Amino acid sequence: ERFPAREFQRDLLDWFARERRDLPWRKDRDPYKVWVSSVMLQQTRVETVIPYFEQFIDRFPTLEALADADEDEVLKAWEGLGYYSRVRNLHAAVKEVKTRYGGKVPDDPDEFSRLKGVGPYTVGAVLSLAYGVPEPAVDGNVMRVLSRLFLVTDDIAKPSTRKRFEQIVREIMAYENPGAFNEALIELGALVCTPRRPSCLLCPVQAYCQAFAEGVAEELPVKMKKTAVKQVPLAVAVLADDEGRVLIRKRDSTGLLANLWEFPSCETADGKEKLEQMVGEQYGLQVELTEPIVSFEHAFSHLVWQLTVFPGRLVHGGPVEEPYRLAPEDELKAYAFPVSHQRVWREYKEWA
DNA sequence: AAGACGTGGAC
DNA sequence: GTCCAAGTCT
Ligand code: SF4
Ligand SMILES: [Ca+2]
Ligand SMILES: [Ca+2]
Repeated sequence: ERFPAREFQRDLLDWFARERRDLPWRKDRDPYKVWVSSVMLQQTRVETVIPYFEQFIDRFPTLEALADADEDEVLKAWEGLGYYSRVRNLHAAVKEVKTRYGGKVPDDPDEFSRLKGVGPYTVGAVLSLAYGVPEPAVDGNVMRVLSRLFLVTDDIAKPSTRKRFEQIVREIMAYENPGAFNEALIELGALVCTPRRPSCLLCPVQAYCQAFAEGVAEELPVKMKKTAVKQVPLAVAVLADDEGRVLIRKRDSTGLLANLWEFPSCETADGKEKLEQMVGEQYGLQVELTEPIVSFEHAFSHLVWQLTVFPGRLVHGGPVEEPYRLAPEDELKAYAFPVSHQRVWREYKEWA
């Protein structure tokens, strides 16, 4: 009630007009391209995402293009970006738009939000940017800026807190330009109101900041500490044959690293025993392995893989039954692999 | 709800 | 080495 919204809006939107970064998705306001950027940015950094966006749109320039495309090429476009469920959900959602909504991204929040991958941030980011809808796009940058502006001491993970934020944004938003107001809060947490050592003396909205006044900015926002993750020992065989082809396999449609290709992998601490028993269980397949060559960790949010690579060679009497395949070295670059098994191949290739 | 779900920028 | 990124599934 004592907050000068209109003055806060003049200062934020002037700063934004000067200091807004030139990013590939800011060249226009196509609902599709905003949506694609919003999804790619989820838990991924702007610098990390820039080259991906440029390549994705080249392969898939329109909503209709991504929907007519095969799930395999859609995934190879996301290769290395992580959280790969976003792209299977984004691909499924663009199909629903083509059918039910006639290739026009919905502009009703509740219809858009009913598409897969579209949550409260994606709803705000697409509808406000491309359609002028005044829906808050409350991401990690906004929570940190708002918790500092308004001294929100509560865990930003709580639904009550996320409601407080949504309501703050509805009060203070500039309904003249919902998009730029939403995009400017983000840019401010990205370039000024940073997590560690914020640039408060370089901030256009320092006068309106309550955490600046009390000198508690560094203590906010309030997020929980990560509890240790499980460590998962993994044995990986890079098997070749006399023709040079490498044995690979595709992972399940459901689970971790779904529908990605990997080298045969097993639980573990003998390893060389558990891996031969597995490849030998395939029809017409005989394996003799060597001594390991590298052992590296690969981190996930929820767990950490402790990988160990065992080189070797393979003799197959006949056709390698799916899910396995034999692929020349030249042709590994076509399949989509997780970053962990991209490393597995580097450490095997330099080992020669 | 709680946890599953990838990776690396930026210090 | 540590945090968390323009978060979402259900
Ligand atoms: S004054 Fe400091 S803490 Fe407050 S919004 Fe600006 S950068 Fe963030
Ligand atoms: Ca939703
Ligand atoms: Ca599975």
